[PDB]
Amino acid sequence: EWTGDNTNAYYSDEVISELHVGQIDTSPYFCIKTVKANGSGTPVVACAVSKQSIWAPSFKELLDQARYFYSTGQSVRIHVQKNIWTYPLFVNTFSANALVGLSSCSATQCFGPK
Amino acid sequence: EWTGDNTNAYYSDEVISELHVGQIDTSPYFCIKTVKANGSGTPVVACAVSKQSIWAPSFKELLDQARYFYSTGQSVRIHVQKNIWTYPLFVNTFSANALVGLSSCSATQCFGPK
Amino acid sequence: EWTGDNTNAYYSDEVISELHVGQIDTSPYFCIKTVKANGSGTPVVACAVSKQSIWAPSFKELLDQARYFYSTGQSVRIHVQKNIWTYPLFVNTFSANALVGLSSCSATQCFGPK
Amino acid sequence: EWTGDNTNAYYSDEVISELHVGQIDTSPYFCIKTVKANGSGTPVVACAVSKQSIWAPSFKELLDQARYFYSTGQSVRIHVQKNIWTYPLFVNTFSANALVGLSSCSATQCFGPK
Amino acid sequence: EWTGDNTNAYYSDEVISELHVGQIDTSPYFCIKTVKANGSGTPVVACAVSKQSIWAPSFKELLDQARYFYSTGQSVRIHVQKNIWTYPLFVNTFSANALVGLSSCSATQCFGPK
Ligand SMILES: CC(=O)N[C@@H]1[C@@H](O)[C@H](O[C@@H]2O[C@H](CO[C@]3(C(=O)O)C[C@H](O)[C@@H](NC(C)=O)[C@H]([C@H](O)[C@H](O)CO)O3)[C@H](O)[C@H](O)[C@H]2O)[C@@H](CO)O[C@H]1O
Ligand SMILES: CC(=O)N[C@@H]1[C@@H](O)[C@H](O[C@@H]2O[C@H](CO[C@]3(C(=O)O)C[C@H](O)[C@@H](NC(C)=O)[C@H]([C@H](O)[C@H](O)CO)O3)[C@H](O)[C@H](O)[C@H]2O)[C@@H](CO)O[C@H]1O
Ligand SMILES: CC(=O)N[C@@H]1[C@@H](O)[C@H](O[C@@H]2O[C@H](CO[C@]3(C(=O)O)C[C@H](O)[C@@H](NC(C)=O)[C@H]([C@H](O)[C@H](O)CO)O3)[C@H](O)[C@H](O)[C@H]2O)[C@@H](CO)O[C@H]1O
Repeated sequence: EWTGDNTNAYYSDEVISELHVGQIDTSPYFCIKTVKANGSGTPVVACAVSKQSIWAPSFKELLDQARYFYSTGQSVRIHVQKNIWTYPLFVNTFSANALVGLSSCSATQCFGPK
Repeated sequence: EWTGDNTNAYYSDEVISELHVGQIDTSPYFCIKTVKANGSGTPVVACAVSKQSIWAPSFKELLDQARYFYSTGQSVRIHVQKNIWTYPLFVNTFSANALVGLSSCSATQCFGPK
Repeated sequence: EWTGDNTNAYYSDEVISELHVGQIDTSPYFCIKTVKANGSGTPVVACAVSKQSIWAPSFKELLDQARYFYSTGQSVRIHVQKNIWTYPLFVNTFSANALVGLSSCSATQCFGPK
Repeated sequence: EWTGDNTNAYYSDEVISELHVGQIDTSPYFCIKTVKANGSGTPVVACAVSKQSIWAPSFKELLDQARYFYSTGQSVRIHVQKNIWTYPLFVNTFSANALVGLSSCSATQCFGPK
Repeated sequence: EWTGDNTNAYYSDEVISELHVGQIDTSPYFCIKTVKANGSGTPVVACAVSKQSIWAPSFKELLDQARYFYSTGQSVRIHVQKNIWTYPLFVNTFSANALVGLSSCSATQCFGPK
């Protein structure tokens, strides 16, 4: 598996606008909300859950990087895999998207799988 | 268990106003005090104890997130579970509330369960 | 044991004015020097030593917390246990106090045991 | 092996201009893009993969250092080992360069092997 | 062993002016360069290697503290042990000094062994 698999989805020119940390079924987790930097479109919500899903190994790296990009407010590309979380109240509050990568979008293009 | 269980309690539009770190019964712990962003009402005190309670797995994530939100002073929703800690002098000093989640808040909503 | 045990000592409204990191007898350690925000009294010195004393579990907290309060210069309550370190040259340079807790302060109180 | 081996390659006076975090084959990874501080030449891309290559042990140290230099915009020397990564879609997105060191640069000389 | 042993060497009123991270013989390492705050004298270079020397246990604490004092530019006392590293190309690039301690310095004194 790879962040850049064509079976994943991504959204460019986004800003991380909200951050939540909690625990579910023995696992610390976090969720982020992102919105287009220019104010268009619909928010993207994605979560990472420790020790859950194939993306578990990168939980700490993604939490650290989400915090970093949240603090700068810079434009980013957010990479997700859809339909991963199944806990129904959790999905309704947040989403079923697993967070699988984060890329800066400084220069003339976003720096990540395209 | 989940941060968002309705048997937990939460308080919206708060700011983390105080932070304490210590040790009890061989466990590092920390506590936070929050107040309404507008200054009204009564403070909320909540603690996390590293190897105690069902929320022990999230100790480091919550410590790191509390420190971040304390440093920015931004508005948050604090999620707690009541009546968890029972060390008598500890409860007098702080509270019996376990910290179980932290959500960033905009002017109109908070990014977390309600 | 507890940070708040009445057999420990504490000093309120102090500023962490100096910070030192080293190693002794296989253990990383750090020490801090604190002074009253108003300049009265005499400075307090306390150290935490990795894998040494009953307070060893909280070494990495405390170190991270001391660094933060050192960086802001804010007024804190420092909690110590006296007469813990016995290495004579070390005590002469620093002190025998073990650092056991750190609490932020407001204009009227500090957020910690007293 | 050593960062400074003459079988590695290095580029002086570069600014870290992009950062990406993801996962591949159960391993967190990150990539950076750097450009000459004066704008000349072509960008350097290098990645570190936490579970892969002889450089795996330094993954966290390099990620933390890359994040710091990215945040300051200071000029650095980037040390790489060429032709390490082999997944074609990964190499085409990023590069085959393994990141093996990062050095600050004085106004006249970079602080690392050359 | 102790940072403050008189068989170690120290240098007061220095500023950490350069920072390098790399890997050697499966071990992450870092090096710093320091110069007198007042611009006089000869620079001091010292390194820490995660898996090597009697000072290995303090690698992470010294890395974090070196990064902190590097970021603030404040004046420090650097404590080293001479003639530790032996790989000739490494020593020629950097030095044989092992980093064994870092102390903050006021105008009058430094908070560390002397
Ligand atoms: C690829 C596609 O579905 N539609 C094409 C447009 O995307 C494209 O117009 C450009 O769109 C750019 C944004 O492209 C992405 C992105 O954010 O990187 C590509 C993503 O694959 C896509 N993600 C998903 C799940 O579909 C994503 C998403 O649709 C939006 O982000 C949601 O708001 O868009 C960018 O905005 C360019 O400025 C814009 O020109 C063109 C190709 O040139 O044709 C469309 O069919
Ligand atoms: C064919 C050839 O060998 N050409 C070289 C010169 O073009 C070049 O000129 C000097 O370059 C200096 C910078 O030196 C490095 C550096 O960045 O530190 C040395 C690196 O080994 C090299 N990296 C490689 C080959 O992978 C790197 C790179 O080649 C470019 O210079 C940077 O994009 O340059 C410095 O800028 C001087 O001002 C300049 O005169 C040097 C560099 O090797 O010597 C010739 O070999
Ligand atoms: C040739 C010689 O050794 N001269 C000595 C003087 O440098 C010195 O004068 C005072 O030095 C003060 C700084 O003292 C230290 C320091 O940095 O804390 C003491 C250290 O032990 C020494 N470290 C060594 C030798 O490894 C260190 C070092 O020499 C300098 O930092 C290098 O620049 O100096 C301070 O600068 C005073 O302003 C000055 O009066 C004294 C004591 O060393 O007499 C001579 O021995």
